[PDB]
Amino acid sequence: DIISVALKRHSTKAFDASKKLTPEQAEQIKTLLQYSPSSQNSQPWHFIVASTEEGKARVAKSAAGNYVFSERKMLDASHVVVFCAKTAMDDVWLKLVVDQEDADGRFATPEAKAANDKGRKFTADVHRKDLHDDAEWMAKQVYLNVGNFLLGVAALGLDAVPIEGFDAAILDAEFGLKEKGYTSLVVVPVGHHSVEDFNATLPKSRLPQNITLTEV
Amino acid sequence: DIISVALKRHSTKAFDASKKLTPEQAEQIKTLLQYSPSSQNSQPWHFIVASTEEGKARVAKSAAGNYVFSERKMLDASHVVVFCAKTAMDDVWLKLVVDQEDADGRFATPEAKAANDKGRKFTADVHRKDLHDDAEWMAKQVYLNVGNFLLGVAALGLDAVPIEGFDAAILDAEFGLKEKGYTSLVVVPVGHHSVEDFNATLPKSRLPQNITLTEV
Ligand SMILES: Cc1cc2nc3c(=O)[nH]c(=O)nc-3n(C[C@H](O)[C@H](O)[C@H](O)COP(=O)(O)O)c2cc1C
Ligand SMILES: Cc1cc2nc3c(=O)[nH]c(=O)nc-3n(C[C@H](O)[C@H](O)[C@H](O)COP(=O)(O)O)c2cc1C
Ligand SMILES: O=C(O)c1cccnc1
Ligand SMILES: O=C(O)c1cccnc1
Repeated sequence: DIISVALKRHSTKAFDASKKLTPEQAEQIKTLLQYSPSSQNSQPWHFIVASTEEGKARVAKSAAGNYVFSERKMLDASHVVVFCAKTAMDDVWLKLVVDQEDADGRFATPEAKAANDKGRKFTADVHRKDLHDDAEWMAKQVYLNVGNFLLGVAALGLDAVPIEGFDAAILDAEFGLKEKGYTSLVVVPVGHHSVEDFNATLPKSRLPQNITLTEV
Repeated sequence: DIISVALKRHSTKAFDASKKLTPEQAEQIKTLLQYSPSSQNSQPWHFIVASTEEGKARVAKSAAGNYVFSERKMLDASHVVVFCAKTAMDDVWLKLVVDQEDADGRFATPEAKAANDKGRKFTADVHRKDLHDDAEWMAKQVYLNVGNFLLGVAALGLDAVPIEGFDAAILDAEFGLKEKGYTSLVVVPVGHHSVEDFNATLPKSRLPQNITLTEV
C-alpha cells in the first residue's frame, strides 16, 4: 500500500553501480515524468535522462568543487534525471499544449477548444503581467513533478535522492539550456542503494502533526 | 501498480458530497502530508484540513469572483487540504527540526547533531542572504509535497483536484495566516467523483516525450 511506501522510502546516500534498472523500469520512469499534472496542463518542463557513463559524467560536472559529495550519487546511480523548467513563457508552447489536447480528443467542439486556449492564456498572462512571477510559477510546477516522481519511483521499488546540491549554471552550460529557454532545478539519481547507504537504516524524522496541521 | 495509478488518476471536476473518506483514509492523507521529503528536511509548511461543513465553508470563501468554479469542488469534497508555506525563515523552526531528528534517534553523537544543524543553517542562509529567494525556495518544497500528495491519494483510490484558482488573500485572512507567518498556495479537495465529473471519462493528454525528454 502507498502509505507503507511513503513511510519506508528514504533519500539514498549511496548507490550500487552494478545494479541497473530493467528496460521496463527505464520506460516506467519516463512515463512518470510525462504524466505528472501541472497548472493548466502547461507542462512547463524538459527532462534530461542520463543512463550512459558519458551522459552521467556530463551531469556530474555540475557537482565539481563545492558539491563534491553529490558526485558519487550522480555517477553510481543507474539513471539520472535532470528536471528543467521553462524560463520564458512562449506562446508556441501554449498552442502546442492545446493542439495536443485536441488530438487526444478532449474537446467536443471548436468552441470548447477555443475556451480552453483562452483560459490557459489568461492564467499565463496573470503570472507574467500582473504577478511578475511566471518563472517562479513554472518552477513550482516542476517541483510538483519531482514530488510525484519520488513517490512513484519508491513505489516501483527503486532508490532515489533529490539533489539541489549542484551548480545549475554549469549544468545549464553543459547542455546548452539557456539558449533553449530552460534552467535546471533538481537532479534525481535513481537506482538501488548500496551497503554504504547509512540513511537506509536510520529512523525517518518529521515534525509532529500537532505542529504542522490544523483540523477545522 | 503505480504506473497504472499515474495513468488513471485525473483532476476531478465534480465531487459526490454523500461519499466521505473512511476514518482510516482521513488518517492516511494526513500521514502523506507529514512524510513528504523536503530540502534539508526543512518542512517549511502548514496544512489546514477541513472536513466539517463549517470548515469547508470557510475555505470556500476564497472561491469568489474569478474563482467561482472552484467553489463547488471545495464544498462538495469530503476533505479539503490547504497547503501553506512559511513566509519568513525563523531560526526557531530550524532548531525544532534538528531537535526532532535528535529525538527520533538519527544522530550517533552531539557532533553529528551539530554538523546537521550547521548544514541546514548554511543552506537556509544561502537562500536568504545570497540568492534572496528564501520565500520561493520554501514554496517550491510545498509544491513538492503537493505532487507527492496527489499521487498518494490516487493510490489510495481517492479523487482529488489541485486548485490554484482561489483568492489567497481571502484564505489568508480567513484563517489568520499572515500573522502566523504562512501563506496559502494550493487547495486540494479530496473525496469521490460524481457522475457529473466530465473529466473522469476524457482521455489524458500530455506532450510527447520527443518534445519534453532528452536521453544522453
Ligand atoms: C528538493 C530537495 C532537495 C534535496 N537536496 C538534497 C541534496 O542536495 N543532498 C542530499 O543529500 N539530500 C538532499 N535532499 C534529501 C533531503 O535531505 C531529505 O528528503 C529529507 O532529509 C527527508 O529525508 P527522506 O527523504 O529520507 O524522507 C533533498 C530533498 C529535497 C526534497
Ligand atoms: C498546481 C496546479 C493547479 C491547478 N489548478 C486548478 C484549478 O484551479 N482548477 C482546476 O479545475 N484544475 C486545476 N488544476 C488541474 C490541471 O488543469 C490538471 O492537472 C490537468 O490539466 C488535467 O490533467 P490531470 O487530469 O492529469 O490532472 C491544477 C493543477 C495543478 C498541478
Ligand atoms: O488547470 C486549470 O484548470 C487552472 C489552473 C489555474 C487556474 N485556473 C485553472
Ligand atoms: O537536504 C540536504 O541534505 C541538502 C539540501 C540542499 C543542499 N545540500 C544538502
